[PDB]
Amino acid sequence: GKEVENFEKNLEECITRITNTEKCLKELMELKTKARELREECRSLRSRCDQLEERVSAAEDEINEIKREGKFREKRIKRNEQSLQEIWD
Amino acid sequence: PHMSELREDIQTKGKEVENFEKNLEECITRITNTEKCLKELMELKTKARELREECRSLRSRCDQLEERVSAAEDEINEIKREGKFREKRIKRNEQSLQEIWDY
Amino acid sequence: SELREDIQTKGKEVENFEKNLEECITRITNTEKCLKELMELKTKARELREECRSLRSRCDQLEERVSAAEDEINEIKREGKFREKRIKRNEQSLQEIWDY
Ligand SMILES: [Cl-]
Ligand SMILES: [Cl-]
Repeated sequence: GKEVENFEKNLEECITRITNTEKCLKELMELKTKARELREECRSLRSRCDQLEERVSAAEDEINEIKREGKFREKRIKRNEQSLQEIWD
Repeated sequence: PHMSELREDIQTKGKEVENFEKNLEECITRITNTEKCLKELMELKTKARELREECRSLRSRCDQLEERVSAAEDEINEIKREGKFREKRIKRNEQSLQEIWDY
Repeated sequence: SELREDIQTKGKEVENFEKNLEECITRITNTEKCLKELMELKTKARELREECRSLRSRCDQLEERVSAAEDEINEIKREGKFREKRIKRNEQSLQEIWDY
């Protein structure tokens, strides 16, 4: 047969092209799970940054308080140095 | 009559061959459209690999920041302790001076 | 007739191919449903790209802030060393006054 041979060839190409397509979808189905994992990886990093930001803000506030206290203690140390300047050589 | 018997088999098998061809064309079209999308979705395999590495990098950056913040917190706590101790000493010196003036 | 027999046999052959073609069309329909489902991943990957872009800028900012905090702590420690020297001198002066 001349035309039957032409159809068998086209059908074989069809089956082959469909089979190759089905293999790719099975491969791409894994990306659904990998995307779920990455979504959770980002969720975790966002909470780690949330915590770091709180800690850094608290540290900044502590540094500002320490600086202010030290300035006012130095005022008192200088006063004490001047008082002793009047008394002991 | 034997012409009509013949015309019928020619038309029957012709209609079957035409329906086949139209259906094969639909098949090829549907397959071609499907192949275009998979080529497009194959890029996501590489993009997911890049994102995995991007997260791996950010986790190590957070690991380092957490160590640095913990060290800074420890230093602040020690500084606060030292300042509390020095405050006790400044107050004692203030009282000693007042005792000299009141003498 | 030999010819009428081959005309019917090649006709039978095409009906068998039509059945196979129908199996194919069903297999392509199932495949098309999956691609529509996987098209959502294109958007999800775009969202994740942006999520990482945001986290990188948050880390950039934290690193600057932590470096600035570290510098401030080092300066405070250095100033405390000098204040300690002064308190100790004042304590020694007072001990000398009260021992006199
Ligand atoms: Cl201090
Ligand atoms: Cl003092």
